[PDB]
Amino acid sequence: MTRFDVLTVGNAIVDIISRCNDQFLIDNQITKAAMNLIDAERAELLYSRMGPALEASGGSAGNTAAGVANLGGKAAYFGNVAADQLGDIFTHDIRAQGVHYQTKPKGAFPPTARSMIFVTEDGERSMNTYLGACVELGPEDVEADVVADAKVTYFEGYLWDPPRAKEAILDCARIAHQHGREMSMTLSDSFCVDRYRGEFLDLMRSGKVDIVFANRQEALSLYQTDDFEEALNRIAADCKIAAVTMSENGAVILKGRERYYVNAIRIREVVDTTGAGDLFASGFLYGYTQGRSLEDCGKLGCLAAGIVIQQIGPRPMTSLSEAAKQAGLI
Amino acid sequence: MTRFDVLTVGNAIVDIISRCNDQFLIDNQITKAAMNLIDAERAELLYSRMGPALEASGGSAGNTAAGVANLGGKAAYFGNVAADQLGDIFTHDIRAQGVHYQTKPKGAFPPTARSMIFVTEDGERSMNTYLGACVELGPEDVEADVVADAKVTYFEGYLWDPPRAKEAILDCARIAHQHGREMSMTLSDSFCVDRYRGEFLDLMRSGKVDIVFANRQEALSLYQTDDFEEALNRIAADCKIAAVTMSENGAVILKGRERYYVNAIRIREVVDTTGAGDLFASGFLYGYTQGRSLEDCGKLGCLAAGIVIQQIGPRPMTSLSEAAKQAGLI
Ligand SMILES: Nc1ncnc2c1ncn2[C@@H]1O[C@H](COP(=O)(O)OP(=O)(O)O)[C@@H](O)[C@H]1O
Ligand SMILES: Nc1ncnc2c1ncn2[C@@H]1O[C@H](COP(=O)(O)OP(=O)(O)O)[C@@H](O)[C@H]1O
Ligand SMILES: Nc1ncnc2c1ncn2[C@@H]1O[C@H](CO)[C@@H](O)[C@H]1O
Ligand SMILES: Nc1ncnc2c1ncn2[C@@H]1O[C@H](CO)[C@@H](O)[C@H]1O
Ligand SMILES: [K+]
Ligand SMILES: [K+]
Repeated sequence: MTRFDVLTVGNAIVDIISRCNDQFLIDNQITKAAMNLIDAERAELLYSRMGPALEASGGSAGNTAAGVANLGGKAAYFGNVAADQLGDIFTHDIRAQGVHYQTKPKGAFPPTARSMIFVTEDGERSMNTYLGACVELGPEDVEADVVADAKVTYFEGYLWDPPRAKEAILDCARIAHQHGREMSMTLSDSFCVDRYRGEFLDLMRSGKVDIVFANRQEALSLYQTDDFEEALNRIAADCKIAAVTMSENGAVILKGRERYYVNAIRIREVVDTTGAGDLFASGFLYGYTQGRSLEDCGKLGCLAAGIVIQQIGPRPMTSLSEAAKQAGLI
Repeated sequence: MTRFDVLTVGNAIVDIISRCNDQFLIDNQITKAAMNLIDAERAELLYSRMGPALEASGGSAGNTAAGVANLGGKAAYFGNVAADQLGDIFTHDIRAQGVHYQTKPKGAFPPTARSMIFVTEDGERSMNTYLGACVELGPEDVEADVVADAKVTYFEGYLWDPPRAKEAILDCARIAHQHGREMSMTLSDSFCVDRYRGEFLDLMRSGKVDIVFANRQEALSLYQTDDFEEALNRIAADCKIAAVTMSENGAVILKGRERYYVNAIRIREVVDTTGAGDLFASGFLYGYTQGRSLEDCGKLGCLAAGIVIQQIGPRPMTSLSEAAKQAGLI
């Protein structure tokens, strides 16, 4: 038996969420639909201009772990918070979902990471992230026994921003592969790919990463192309399995020369797209670690992702296992 | 001119919100639909049993102030938080709504109040409140110029729980009445009325309170009766104006022998009833301080309350002024 189906590793963040008008993004020089890194001074400034907000536990990988647990899989998470009230919220929410989470805070300062997420009327989300205690995640936070005992270890491209997180990921890759497990990553954000293009390709080509998740813009950015077909051909050459999401157009799963296209589910409306890709990865990785076909992994991903975009907050509040059962994915 | 339409005073609280099944309330001996006071130990215990949650600024009077500001009125608030992350969230949200909020935290311990609110499938809410820093609210927190310059000062019956808050309220009553203003209270919760029945009646009969808000159960509890008609007759005798809410059956406004019945909005589904009474008071007090008829005040209260019960969280995230305009309440 294995203790875990999916271990995820990422920046532990609490989301601060508010709807805004289109002009707010322009006035504040926020890049729409992207992850904008900010310092402490900028965080205070944007917060002072932000309307009344809702808080919810976030973090890309955190959301993915939570989603796997929600669907019925056994998940674990590595990510560093501070010993503060935001850190206590993060710790509560992930553990309450039944994700193994044991990363120890190193003190109260830097404080727990937070992201101010502005949701426009079209449902797009523009994130503004102060990394705080995330800068302290390092090799010391690798629970080797967990990596040793997880079918898949999945991490964020976003980990390349903080200084030492990459060292932890290399340790995970080694331990995972020594125990015959598989490694996975998400490209995270198109600008993040702009920052770490060469390093990400190296992870894939050296075999440190087996399964890669990308959205359309991330895939395009990885190869600096406007040709989506080229991006699909190249990503298939660079990793063993690629899952490329296409928003309302669903997803395509690639393995060697195999291609499996999956449709998006029907939705009421796009309330808030925050978490879409994260939950696609939840459903995909849940199906994968249950031995399901790649097409069925894509279907489970589309189901979970389509549910999360119909609610405020990045982690489904409803039962994904019940939704999977009703959709006959079971 | 007056600087303020409505000043409100209450327990400054951050809500921690989760849905639960019916059995959860029974297993944890939580009184359904009520405000359950808890100590720090019980707070830790219930949190450990609570599922993944969302946080939103709460506090009955805080919500009411926010509601007034959202409708287009000029609002102020007194309530005490701690110098901690929860306190910073509370301070941000109320000020971001355009409510004057200047009460100074006194330190980091006790920490900012929080309420674990469990929402059942019927939309009912069951609150479990650790008062924290709310116990420090006292006469030192009365900004006398604000009370002098507010058309109505409104406070919670809930303030009778912490030790010194009532002294601040009596100071407010004096100042308000010396400046020709009006005083208002909500009975807050049926058990709260059970605890402070004699004192609440004294506030009304001595003329410290001019305008009283009650729901059906609070009114019944006030006179320890099962006869709703008796309760209406008695509450009308005991205060100048009474606004009595009846959930799906709307409300009734009483003044002397005058009675004004107002219909509730037809609701597709009750998502979360948290905030209903608070936002009824927003709309009523907004209308009242705009010189509207008592019926129209009731209509505005019903419109705001109906909006807040159709969303998760106790402060409407949509424009109440726009809704009022569409409804021809303007
Ligand atoms: N408008 C939409 N309608 C239906 N499903 C959607 C929509 N947008 C996203 N999804 C679902 O979320 C998945 C990931 O969305 P995408 O926007 O590509 O991800 P990311 O969050 O990584 O940008 C899609 O494969 C799809 O299943
Ligand atoms: N099921 C419902 N349908 C429509 N309106 C409702 C419903 N429940 C509450 N309301 C609105 O909220 C107001 C106050 O609700 P009530 O349940 O009496 O308040 P409280 O929050 O004080 O218990 C009502 O007067 C009505 O306008
Ligand atoms: N730099 C970051 N690293 C990891 N996750 C992030 C970052 N910035 C924002 N997020 C998270 O991305 C999620 C949506 O994919 C949000 O829940 C938010 O917390
Ligand atoms: N003891 C209390 N005093 C004042 N407000 C409270 C109390 N307990 C819970 N609340 C608030 O009541 C609101 C709903 O009326 C919630 O937003 C919650 O914060
Ligand atoms: K969402
Ligand atoms: K609500």
